[PDB]
Amino acid sequence: HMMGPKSKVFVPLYVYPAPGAWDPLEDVISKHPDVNFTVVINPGSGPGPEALPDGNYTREIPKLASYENVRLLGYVATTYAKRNISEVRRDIETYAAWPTQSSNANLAVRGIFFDETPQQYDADILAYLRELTDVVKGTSGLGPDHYVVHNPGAIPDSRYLSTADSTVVFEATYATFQERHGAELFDTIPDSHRDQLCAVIHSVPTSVEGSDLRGLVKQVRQVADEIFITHLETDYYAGFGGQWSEFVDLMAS
Ligand SMILES: CC(=O)N[C@@H]1[C@@H](O)[C@@H](O)[C@@H](CO)O[C@H]1O
Ligand SMILES: [Cl-]
Repeated sequence: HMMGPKSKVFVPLYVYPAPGAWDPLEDVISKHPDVNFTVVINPGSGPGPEALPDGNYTREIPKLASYENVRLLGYVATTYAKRNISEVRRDIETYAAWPTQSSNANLAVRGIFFDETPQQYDADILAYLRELTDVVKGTSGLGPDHYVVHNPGAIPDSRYLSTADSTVVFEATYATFQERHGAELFDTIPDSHRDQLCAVIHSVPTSVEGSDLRGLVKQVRQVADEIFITHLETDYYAGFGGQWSEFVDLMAS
């Protein structure tokens, strides 16, 4: 009659920061100081072409950063490790330089979310990702956490998991989750622990509500330490689902 292991709320926050747009996230952060939030921001598939993001980002990001239970990460694309590593490094360094380039201590992130990491094992690809982790851990401006997340959007070879602090090993519809027998899918992953794993479930039917939603949250908390669940089928990373506060309430329980 408990919810099992506690998980963090993972938020791919690709809502454009117009005035008020991030209010639903700030509200639940405020309501649940005991809950830990991992929040990815993404000005333009990366930090953007300049040293600093636009006026809306520069206003809103520090408001989120001001909460102790928020861990902000900068989105960086890797294009299945095919992207030139110097260009990836440029993006990491740009995020890292944000607080000093802005003279705003709170215009900063605490790590990097690497999108599109590949599933298939390859030694050269492992070396690429490990170097990227070294860059994140070693660069001023990404502290204190220097957090690293990989998003293969599917289960990668287990040898990749130790290179990141968290790996998104599920990112698909609720229907796909169900086709794969839910939490059972996570049991197939060798050399792994829930603490290394993130699950993203979108397109949840609005009928999965109340105790039905509690059940899903509990099932996923058992196997993944970071979780995003939303009932949106469209723009599920660019808006809040109709049961966003209920989802966070369950994560807090
Ligand atoms: C959970 C997550 O982050 N998914 C990414 C998202 O960041 C965005 O890049 C999207 C379209 O660009 O592609 C997905 O791979
Ligand atoms: Cl929708």
